[PDB]
Amino acid sequence: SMKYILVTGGVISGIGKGIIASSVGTILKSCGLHVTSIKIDPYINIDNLTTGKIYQYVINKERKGDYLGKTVQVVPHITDAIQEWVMRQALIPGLEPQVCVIELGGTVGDIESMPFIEAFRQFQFKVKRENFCNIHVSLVPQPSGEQKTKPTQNSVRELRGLGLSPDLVVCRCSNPLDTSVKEKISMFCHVEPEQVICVHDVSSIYRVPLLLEEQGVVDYFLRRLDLP
Amino acid sequence: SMKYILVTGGVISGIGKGIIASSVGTILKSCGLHVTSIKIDPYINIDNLTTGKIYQYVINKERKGDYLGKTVQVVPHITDAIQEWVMRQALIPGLEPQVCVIELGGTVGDIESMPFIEAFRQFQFKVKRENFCNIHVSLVPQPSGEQKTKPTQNSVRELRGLGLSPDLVVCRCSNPLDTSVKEKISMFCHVEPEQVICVHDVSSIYRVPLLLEEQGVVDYFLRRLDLP
Amino acid sequence: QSMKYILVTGGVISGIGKGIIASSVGTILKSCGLHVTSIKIDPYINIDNNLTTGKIYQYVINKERKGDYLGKTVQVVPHITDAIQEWVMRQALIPVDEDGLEPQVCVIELGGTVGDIESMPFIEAFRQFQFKVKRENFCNIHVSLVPQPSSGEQKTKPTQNSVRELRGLGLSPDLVVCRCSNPLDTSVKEKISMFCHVEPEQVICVHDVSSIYRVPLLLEEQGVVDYFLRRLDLP
Amino acid sequence: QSMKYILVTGGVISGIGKGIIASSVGTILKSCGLHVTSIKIDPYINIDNNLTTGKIYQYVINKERKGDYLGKTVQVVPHITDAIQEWVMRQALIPVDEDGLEPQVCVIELGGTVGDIESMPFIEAFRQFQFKVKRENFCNIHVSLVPQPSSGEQKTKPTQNSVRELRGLGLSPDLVVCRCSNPLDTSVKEKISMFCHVEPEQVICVHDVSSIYRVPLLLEEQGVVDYFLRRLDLP
Repeated sequence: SMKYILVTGGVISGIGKGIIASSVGTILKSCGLHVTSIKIDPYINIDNLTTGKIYQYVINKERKGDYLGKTVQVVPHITDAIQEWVMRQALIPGLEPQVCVIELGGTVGDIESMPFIEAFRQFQFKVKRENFCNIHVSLVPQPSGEQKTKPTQNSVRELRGLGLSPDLVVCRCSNPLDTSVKEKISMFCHVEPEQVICVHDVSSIYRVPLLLEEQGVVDYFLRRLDLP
Repeated sequence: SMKYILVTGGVISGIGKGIIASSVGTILKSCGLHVTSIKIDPYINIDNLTTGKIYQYVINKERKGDYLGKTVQVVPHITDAIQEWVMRQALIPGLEPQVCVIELGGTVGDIESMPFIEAFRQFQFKVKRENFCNIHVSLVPQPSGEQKTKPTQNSVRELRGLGLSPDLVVCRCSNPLDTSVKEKISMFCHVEPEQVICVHDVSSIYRVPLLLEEQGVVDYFLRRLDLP
Repeated sequence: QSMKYILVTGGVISGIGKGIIASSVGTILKSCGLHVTSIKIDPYINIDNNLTTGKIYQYVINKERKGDYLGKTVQVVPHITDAIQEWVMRQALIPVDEDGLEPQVCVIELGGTVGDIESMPFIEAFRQFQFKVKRENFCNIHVSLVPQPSSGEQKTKPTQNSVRELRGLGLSPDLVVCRCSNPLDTSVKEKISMFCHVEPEQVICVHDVSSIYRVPLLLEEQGVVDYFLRRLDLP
Repeated sequence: QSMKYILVTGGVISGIGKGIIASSVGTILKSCGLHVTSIKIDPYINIDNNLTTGKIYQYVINKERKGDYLGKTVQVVPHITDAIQEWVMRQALIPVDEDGLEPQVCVIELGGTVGDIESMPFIEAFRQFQFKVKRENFCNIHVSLVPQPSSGEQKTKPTQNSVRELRGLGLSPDLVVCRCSNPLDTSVKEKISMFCHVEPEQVICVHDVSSIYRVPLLLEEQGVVDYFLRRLDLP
């Protein structure tokens, strides 16, 4: 049965969910794991899953009486759609994908992503625990000069309330995170210090995979998801 | 130019937004004011404004290139739709309606109502201040035995953050609110004590209008909205 | 075996019945012949075995005044929250028995309502405490209100909101205890189960009863004692 | 004429430049020949004209111990929050001048970051204070961060979230002051304007400057002095 990594973002946009999501795909592909991808775009466009897509799906489903005359809502009707859609895709490569990485676009706290964050809150409990993961990418600012953790505290705090607890907390730095600083992120985000990852400003994006690998993200995933 | 009363709900459903919304319509109609109604149903059905209705509107608008190839979102695209829709209806009776009462269905905090609460947050600033109102209906529980205010504090607190400050706070009691208790609701909800209204368990729904009238809701509205 | 902690917290309204629940958990565990101890925390400034805000602040205030924090800035977090955990640890250890062994379980009643300013230090205190003492030995009961208007259906919103809030503050209930007037339908408690993160078996109904003494009986009937044994690996 | 209050609060990150802004508002008003006074509040336990948490708690603790609350339960709210308002009132009144008239304006620097546990009593204190002293005489500046990643656009989310939070805690900024590295586009500040509830003219840019002494000049250039005269009806 499918293994899932969800990648959510906090604090701001342009934080690098794309790069971490691909990097995690690449590190995983390089263990003989057949990995696959879903990009969720919370925007209303019908053009990979979008809000308009899943809404129009449910909207005309109702319009032809699939819901039997009773009132259709975000929970469970939209949220089920999203969860079913995810599972259909996780299967598409003729050997099936073993792990699936879900890039959730937008930022946690956004109104557009509320349905999607709720869908996955429900989904972690549907699939087993050993089959679902949550990587939260957040900004650790630093004006020259100490590295500031509160934005990530609050972001992780928000996501916890919305029902997901991050399993790694990947932090966008400029200079690497000091031990003390990620030990502080640990204190407040519930993960252990090794599960706080700094992806600092590397001069090129091909490093991010190596930057992830060497902070033990390969090893963690195998243990966390149970993987050959 | 149109005057608007928005009626939102807090704490629980079945609180009586329907009854207060109609009562306010009735008290207002009985001053030679031509009053009109919008019922917003945050549910996905396309059958008075609903989520499915406003989404399908925007969805196929985009699908025929009205939005010029750029990404459509809840803010401003859905929220504009909602605001424009509201104004079109406020005009439909051949003398035009002077005041319009918007029943916002669901409960504040719900994911389904987030777009609608944001639409009106923006709308209060679009129309003038003397043309827009917000009535928040909340539960004041009481197990036999003191009347409990926190649910309303938190509900009003939530709505304030989401960008609307209530102008009256109508409280569903079983027994009338004690002066001290609505003086406490005043302390935390920013309104003055006279703007806290208790609509307690009356033996019939035709009293609610009289219950509202005698707590000065007629007089307040004239002053708050500037009305003949 | 190491100390086991049961934290009782309240949501939605005060006077929801924390104290009674706290006492009933104490009684029903004690009934198994466990050696149970009890700690009350009032989040008020008034200055045992009964912690209060003023008691804790004065403690940390005095320490700082006497140099104990080595001239560093002293703060609600970590310094007040450290004091709250230190105190709970110490009291929990004191005997309360026929003869002097450490208690096996300590039921903590936290006053106030989740979300209140006055209870924020305490929730945070215990958010950290659950990781210090391992989660195997920590356990949180959240008492909430399920209104039932005659305008027939049993409302779960307040519980949903209160447990979202508590979650975000960093504690996720192990048992959700609902005060309501009639007993909850299975579906209503499967809905709470869904939204909070507990199995339906861990949504406990405490409906209107003839006497407060029927409440420990209500709890036993809904399998709580067996829950705590399984959950905190008690004998 | 009656005392005028300017409250400076911080969001998103600490070290965002509250103190500098607070000082610059003091300087630029003083430059108009107003008699301005300054109050610092550190939300720490360490025990002027400089309020601290331990100072306030010890105050209320002592009072209760000596019976001043007539045997009633004493709480963060209203009792600590009463103390914070009482103190601000008293200090604000003390002269700071060539000769002894009451100050015309009092700039209050609140330490901490909106959302922190340690600052909750204070925000609440001032939520109530704005209605006691009328809103005509009360005025809140919120300093926030606007990150600018090279991955070109100036980010408003953190400000949006921080002002939602502050709003909900019961203060709505009159001026939003953005720390960022370059100056903000008009559109970026119209966006903040939209989300928070201020006109674009009241979104103030404080970008990277050669010296801290250029910051009062930055403020004057963006019309703040004229804002405060209009907003607090000062001469």
